[PDB]
Amino acid sequence: KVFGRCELAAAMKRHGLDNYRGYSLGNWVCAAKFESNFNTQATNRNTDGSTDYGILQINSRWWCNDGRTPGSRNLCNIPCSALLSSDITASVNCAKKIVSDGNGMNAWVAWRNRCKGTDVQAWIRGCRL
Ligand SMILES: [Cl-]
Ligand SMILES: [Cl-]
Ligand SMILES: [Cl-]
Ligand SMILES: [Cl-]
Ligand SMILES: [Cl-]
Ligand SMILES: [Cl-]
Ligand code: NA
Ligand code: NA
Ligand SMILES: [Ru+3]
Repeated sequence: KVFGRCELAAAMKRHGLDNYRGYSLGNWVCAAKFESNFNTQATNRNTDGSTDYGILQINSRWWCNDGRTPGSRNLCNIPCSALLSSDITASVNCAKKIVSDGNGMNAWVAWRNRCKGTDVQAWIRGCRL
């Protein structure tokens, strides 16, 4: 599923990301924009052999099991395929664990490079929610 901007904002709010760990809704929408272009089916292989999955590009090195990332962990206790669903529940629940690990949203390189420090409220401007 490719979400619209306001559609994803509303879904993320419903799923409890608004101000989760102190990160306003626009931070999460901005991260999803640049990680996946709002496409739940996005996948990208990393040089080390791990793969990033879903709207928030969650990495099989640590967070999910894909059966092909030797020596990795599965800290969200989910198959990586669950992160590709049209329903964002699995991605949101795993993202909540990631953002709570100590480094906040800096875990998402696209967030650090393209959202951090910017007017992220623009990502939710005009949305009904
Ligand atoms: Cl509720
Ligand atoms: Cl990630
Ligand atoms: Cl594996
Ligand atoms: Cl933080
Ligand atoms: Cl950086
Ligand atoms: Cl800027
Ligand atoms: Na893994
Ligand atoms: Na990134
Ligand atoms: Ru939902």
